[PDB]
Amino acid sequence: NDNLHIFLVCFIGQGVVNPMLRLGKAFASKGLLVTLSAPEIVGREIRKANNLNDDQSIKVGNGMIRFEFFDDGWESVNGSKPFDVGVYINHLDQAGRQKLPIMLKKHEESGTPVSCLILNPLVPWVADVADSLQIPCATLWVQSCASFSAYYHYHHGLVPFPTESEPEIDVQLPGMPLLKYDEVPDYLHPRTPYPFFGTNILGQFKNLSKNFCILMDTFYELEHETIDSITKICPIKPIGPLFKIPDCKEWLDTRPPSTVVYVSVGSVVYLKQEQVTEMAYGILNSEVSFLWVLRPPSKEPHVLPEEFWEKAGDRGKVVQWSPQEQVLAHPATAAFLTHCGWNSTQEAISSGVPVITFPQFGDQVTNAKFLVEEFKVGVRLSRGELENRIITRDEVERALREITSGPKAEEVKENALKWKKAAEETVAKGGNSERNLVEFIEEVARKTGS
Repeated sequence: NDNLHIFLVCFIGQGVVNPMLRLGKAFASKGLLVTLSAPEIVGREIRKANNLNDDQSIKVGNGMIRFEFFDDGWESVNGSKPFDVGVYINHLDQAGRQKLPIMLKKHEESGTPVSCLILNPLVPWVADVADSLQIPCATLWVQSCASFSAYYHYHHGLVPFPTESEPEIDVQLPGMPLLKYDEVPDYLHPRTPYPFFGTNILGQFKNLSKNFCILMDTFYELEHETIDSITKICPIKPIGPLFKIPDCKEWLDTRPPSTVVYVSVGSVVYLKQEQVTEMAYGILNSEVSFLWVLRPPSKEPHVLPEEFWEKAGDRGKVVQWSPQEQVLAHPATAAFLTHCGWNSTQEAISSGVPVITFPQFGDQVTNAKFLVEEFKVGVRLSRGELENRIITRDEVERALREITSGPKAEEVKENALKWKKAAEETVAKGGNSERNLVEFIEEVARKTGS
């Protein structure tokens, strides 16, 4: 697979960059030439997060990933204004239609012509450029297949969704459990504060059929009923869990196995002080052992109760940052109170750690449904920010208690074990996800020699 050049185009944001980077390593391990391109406005963040070589590359086992940071024109256009992602995505669309063909032509000249373009739903113009340059392209879907099917059926108007006239109706999609109005990815709900986030993702479905493949970071055993339904309409290939393809640590090493509740919701939201207070007292009144990642005041205080520090004793630890993948694989970790982002969901499923669902917005509310009612590894704490209420300390203590001892805690712990074995199996040699990855590479090879 030497002659094969996979060229990935990131949007802005850890939620897109890390899945794309992980996929790029999946291709680099297999011996392909891989280029990860990303807008320069996130260029210094990406370049510090992984040390680039003197050719701006990283080693990935046998292969390597070259990094390519392109000018979106943004600083010159935007001046002193604050960053507005809605303005930015539409600007990057216009810029990238002109920039990408230029980067593609450069790779022809370097003797490394691009074999396949891989985009994501936030840069769907990449497929239009691919189409006019006769270059194959796939898109990486970075949410669940359940979330894919919701946006797909919304965009095509195939089933009624909550509207302004009818805001709390259920939605029944093919191959899926019934979705309550507030379990649809809620950027699609009329009440969302973020209608533009919905419009950006729906942007992918205007020209989705220009992609010969839709790679997805899930695996077949996790969503088999939805996959077996949607693949009759869309060329979806599950290739995940992507992250499993081949201070905090020293404090957990001293806890007994399966006793620490890992609490981290702040990677997508800054909570109100009032909610932080109820979380802190629920953590104390539950008496469980905990590791709490508490977002710092970016300089709303996130102050903890006076008693909290004395009452937490040796059982607790509060930190500013944590290596989430390391914590979730640690023996001491017993449960994950999470915002249920799709990456967090996949990491808990694949690490064998039951969850307490604290979703905030977007697909988090859909993932939370599946974690509790479908994957059956979760205890429900909230229904999302659209509910627009503070989760009280008593509800917080109930979730912590329900996940750590009793029949519900035993059912979710053993279900989490089954999911962990399934997720390991699907990326090992012979697994469904690893075979989809080999087949994807074979499909690109057949298009290169055509």
